[PDB]
Amino acid sequence: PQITLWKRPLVTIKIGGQLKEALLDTGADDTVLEEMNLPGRWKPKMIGGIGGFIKVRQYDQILIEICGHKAIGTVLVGPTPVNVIGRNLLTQIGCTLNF
Amino acid sequence: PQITLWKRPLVTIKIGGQLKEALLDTGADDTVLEEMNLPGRWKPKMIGGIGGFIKVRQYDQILIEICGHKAIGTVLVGPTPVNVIGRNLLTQIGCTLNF
Ligand SMILES: CCOP(=O)(COc1ccc(C[C@H](NC(=O)O[C@H]2CO[C@H]3OCC[C@H]32)[C@H](O)CN(CC(C)C)S(=O)(=O)c2ccc(OC)cc2)cc1)OCC
Repeated sequence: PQITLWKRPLVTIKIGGQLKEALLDTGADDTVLEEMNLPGRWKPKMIGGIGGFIKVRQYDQILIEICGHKAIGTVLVGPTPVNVIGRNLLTQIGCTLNF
Repeated sequence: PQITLWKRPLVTIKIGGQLKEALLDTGADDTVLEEMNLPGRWKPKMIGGIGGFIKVRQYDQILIEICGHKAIGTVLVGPTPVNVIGRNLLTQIGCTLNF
């Protein structure tokens, strides 16, 4: 689809078999989701945002479907203010900016 | 133009008679720029993201040019680690997400 930006670009995603709402975030390098149960291994990671750094759990090669488009990639799970889909997955679904 | 997201979507902006580099950021409600001593009045504000909140100065009705596209709106100025063009200005330049 083509999404304008008068509202937040929130979409429905499916991860771990569960549906959630997430923000398409071209300013995020990585995909960061609020605390949740996900199956499999994980590694402690640190990531930095506008306000400082937080500790997250890094899940690799995770299946995730964004607005009907499949991705398989790294998902960080931790105390983010909102679920953000970052460029690591936006590229997978063929997302570009246009003006 | 069309901007792919393999790398950060960095563009040149002109604000306050100065050229700077900033990210086209669909996850940013507002526009947040590095410390700059703009003229005129301002109002204190706090904005939060990953890692918490930072203190910024809110300037209204500021002229900004983004890849030759003119806009006018609110800019938040403070110790942000990155300059972001948020949705308040991205809508004015006709920017969409597409996949
Ligand atoms: C202290 C750490 O230092 P750092 O690594 C941080 O460098 C950043 C910070 C913020 C952003 C924009 C946001 N991206 C971000 O956090 O990305 C994370 C996730 O992937 C990583 O890549 C970039 C930093 C990781 C996101 O796009 C916008 N945010 C809101 C979103 C989290 C819901 S925001 O910036 O917190 C914000 C903007 C406008 C607002 O108006 C009210 C409110 C809040 C990009 C790069 O840089 C050193 C020079």
